[PDB]
Order: sequence, then C-alpha cells, then structure tokens
Amino acid sequence: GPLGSARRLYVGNIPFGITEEAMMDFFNAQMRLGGLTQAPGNPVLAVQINQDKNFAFLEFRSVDETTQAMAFDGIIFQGQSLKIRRPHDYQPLPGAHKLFIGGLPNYLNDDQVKELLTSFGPLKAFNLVKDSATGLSKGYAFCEYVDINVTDQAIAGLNGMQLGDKKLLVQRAS
Amino acid sequence: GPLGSARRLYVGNIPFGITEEAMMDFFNAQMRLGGLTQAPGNPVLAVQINQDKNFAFLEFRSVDETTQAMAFDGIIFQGQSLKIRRPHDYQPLPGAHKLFIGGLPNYLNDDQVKELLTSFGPLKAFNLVKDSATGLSKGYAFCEYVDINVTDQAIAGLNGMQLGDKKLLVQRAS
Repeated sequence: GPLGSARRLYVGNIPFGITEEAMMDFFNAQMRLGGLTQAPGNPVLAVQINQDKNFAFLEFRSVDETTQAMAFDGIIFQGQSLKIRRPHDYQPLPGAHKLFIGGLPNYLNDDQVKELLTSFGPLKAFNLVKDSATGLSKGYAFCEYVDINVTDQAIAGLNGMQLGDKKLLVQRAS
Repeated sequence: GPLGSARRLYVGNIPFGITEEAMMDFFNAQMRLGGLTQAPGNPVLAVQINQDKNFAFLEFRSVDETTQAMAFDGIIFQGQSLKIRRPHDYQPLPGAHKLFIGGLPNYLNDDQVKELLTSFGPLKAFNLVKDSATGLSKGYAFCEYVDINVTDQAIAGLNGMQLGDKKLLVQRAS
C-alpha cells in the first residue's frame, strides 16, 4: 500500500492437482457468463499456484474487474468451495469506511464504549467525543474496523438496537 | 500427493516369456494408433512384470493418458486378451483423505508434530502452517498417510486428545 496490490486476489481451497491454465480458463469463463467483464477479452492475465499449501493468486488486467471478481467468493470448482480474498498487503484509503456511533450513555468512558465495538473485530481508529473543558462525554463516537467487511456486520448488529432507554444509531460517517 | 496411483494400470493375462520392453512397445504403438496421446512422444514410461503370477504394472507420463488407456481392456497381445484395471489403491476423488490438524500448541515445530502423527503409520505429505513474517506456527497442520486405510484410525486416536493446555481437532480437510 497505499496503492499496491490493487490488481491481485487471493484464492484458497483450490482443487488438488489443478493447473494454472485450467484455473485461468475457469475464472475467465465465469467473468463472461456472470456479466462481470467490462470489455472484450480476458480479465485474468495470469495465475500463480502454491501446490504445497493449496492456494493461488490471480492477476487481473484492471482495478475495477479485480473488485467485481470478489462476488465469486464461495463458488464451487470441482467440488471445492473457493475462498476469495484481498491480498494481505491491500489496504483501502484512510477513512474509507468510517462509522458514526450515536445514542450512547454519557457516563461511559472510552474503554467501556470500545468494549461494545471490538466484539465484532479489531479497530484501527477510535474517538469518543468529549467536552475538552470538563472532559465529559457528548454521547457519540467515531471508529473504523481493520477488516472493512466487519463494518456491515457492526451496522447490522447495533443499528436501531436498544441500549438502556436509548436506541443506538450506527451508520457510515459523512 | 496421491496422484502416483492415478498414473498406473494393472495388466492381467500376459503371455509366457514376455519382456518389459516388448510390452512397453506394444502399448505405445496402440496409443499412437488410436490417437489417444496428447503430445508427441511415448506415453508409457516403464513396465514391471511378475513372471510367476502373469501380471504387470504400466506407469504413464500423464493422468489423462492413463484414463484413455483403460479403453484397451480385452485388447489382443500375442494371441491373448489382456485384462486392464485400475490399481486397488486408485483414488477417484483426489484429496479425499487429506487431514486437517487444529488446536496444536504454538511452540511445536514440524518434526515434533510429525512424531505425534507417525505413531499410526508413515506419511506421504505433511505441512505445518506458519506466519511468513515471524516464522511462527499458526497452530494448525495438514497431512496424508501412505496407506489411506490408516486415516480413520488416526482420527479416532487423535481427535479430541488433550495436548497439554489444548484440545486437538483432527478431521478430513475436504
């Protein structure tokens, strides 16, 4: 990062003995049949396989086609459900998935509020808004998860839900 | 892995006094004549004959050409009809007996984990998963036994075993 790894994807649980050629042919055919290709020709340019640990990396011709291909997570290939993920070194830009948390009791401190949020997964940023003159909470906070796929799980699990006599609001910041 | 048996065929009812070179020439010529080859050259790499019991094994260069040679069941060699079959340890579904081993103590290394496994018999494949950055065990492994009939003995013996502070999970990887 910040701009590395934008045209590669991790593929796990690949079928044993599968060749780089056959995997490339499979993925290129699915892109066409599923309507995910954005131009004539093949979106996947190359495949690299680690046979010992049963995983591959796909290399795409474009940034947007790499993003679209994530919709194939779970697809069954020769009896195996494939695990499709971003590369470890891929990171979205800072603040891309920032969340606003509203309707918190104002007597709770930072760590007590962080407890509710980290139950869904680790955070890479957090701030509980306070009155700087007195140090007292204003009842709302901002955060961002390390895994951006947890963002929607947190929204689903906490938005519109009861917390005391208050209802929580959890939504994307803006 | 288990694809060694996917490149061999059993041949019964062989005529008296036949040599390994003569049988190798016969099968290469049949494959070329039928158009059952997928590249230039000779598909049969080697032949082993048991004289006392009138059978041989053929070893092939590829998985698909081996499957093609199955069509020669009943073929006539030196006046006699040959019986062509798969080896008794052929695996129709490859990877079916690969095991996942989870819940390992994180300080155990490759040879230590293998010693736990090889009490049930010799292995044909093994790997312990480690973090690439630190070289440190992630606490799970995969393996395959040389004799596939030992697989369920190992699961029954190891699965749920208390191993120091942790409980082992041993199951087919799928």
